[PDB]
Amino acid sequence: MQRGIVWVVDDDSSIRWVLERALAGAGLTCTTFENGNEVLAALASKTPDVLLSDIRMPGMDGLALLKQIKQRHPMLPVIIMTAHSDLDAAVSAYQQGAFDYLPKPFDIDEAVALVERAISHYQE
Ligand code: BEF
Repeated sequence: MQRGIVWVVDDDSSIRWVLERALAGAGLTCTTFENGNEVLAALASKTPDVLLSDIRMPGMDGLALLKQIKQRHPMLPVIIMTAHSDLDAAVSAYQQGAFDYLPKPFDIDEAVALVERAISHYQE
């Protein structure tokens, strides 16, 4: 039993406002960060029920973030907004406890329609 904690990383100010407001309606604490590293820092003192991160900056495009997540977070449900290169890092993400790899489409319909089933498929 948790109080729904969803963490996202993409743009922030724009994606956040939409997600922080929409996700909160369902009954979960939604928060955003720079792209993924910040989360790796904040995550050090708190693990969210579900997490979302971009994939265009880290040495390994984006999946690199997963490589970091799985270093401090044994099994953290991390979802990505895109899968352009280094797909092998994505496969390794599922191995540690990553949800899936979704296309750039995020806003709310796509982002939420996925985050929900994510927790739904985990809460039994
Ligand atoms: F790298 Be993100 F998907 F724009």
